[PDB]
Amino acid sequence: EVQLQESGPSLVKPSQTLSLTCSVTGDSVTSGYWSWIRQFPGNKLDYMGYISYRGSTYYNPSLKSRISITRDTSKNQVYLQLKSVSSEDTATYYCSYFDSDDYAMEYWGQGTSVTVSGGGGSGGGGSQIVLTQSPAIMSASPGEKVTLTCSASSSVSSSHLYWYQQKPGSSPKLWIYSTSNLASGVPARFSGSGSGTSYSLTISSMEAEDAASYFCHQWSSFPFTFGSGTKLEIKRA
Ligand SMILES: CN[C@@H](C)Cc1ccc2c(c1)OCO2
Repeated sequence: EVQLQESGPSLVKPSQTLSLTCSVTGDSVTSGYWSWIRQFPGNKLDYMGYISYRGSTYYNPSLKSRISITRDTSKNQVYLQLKSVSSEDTATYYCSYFDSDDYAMEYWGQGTSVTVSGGGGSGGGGSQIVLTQSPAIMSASPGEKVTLTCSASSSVSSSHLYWYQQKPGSSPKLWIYSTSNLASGVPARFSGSGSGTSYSLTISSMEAEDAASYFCHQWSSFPFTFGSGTKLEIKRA
């Protein structure tokens, strides 16, 4: 009921100002937030910030000085602006929409990759909860019961702990909301559980289509964060 697409340069030179556009299409909305989230090579996800239905903005302290997210209702678009880019800003950028009143769904765009002309070598200050996913890579044969864990460095509200599945050439899809609730499109063979600083995702019976990457997410404390991630594979060469 809502679709998003990112557009902008695929390569930028240092010091230049990276600019991206998020074209939103679908039903109108009476609330919510539009976030920008980027993914670096290695697939680590970084929450950049958002702009709400009412224009309120929030930036990850780590980008504070260089970022700005603006909206343009008339043409149903939201923007990303990032100054003083460096090789550390190279990553595929995604925009996403979420309605606080509907914890169960999230919309992500295709994600346009952006690079910075090789090289690159500033005033935030903040704290954040670290999410650790071990093991990093895993193989299981079809039929095995699989369990993935997410360890938080500090307690988080279990209702704000989410899981995501992602496959090559595609963006993250909401898999589990509020520790143990499956999202739309998820086979019931999946389940989640946990509390405090300990959570886990479980697959009762491993299917070939479950091979992909899984990331846990925390939005109990600002800035929201994502886990290192677990890449799951199927055995048999
Ligand atoms: C579950 N994914 C998160 C990142 C969606 C989101 C974005 C902004 C919001 C909100 C939730 O809570 C308050 O500000």
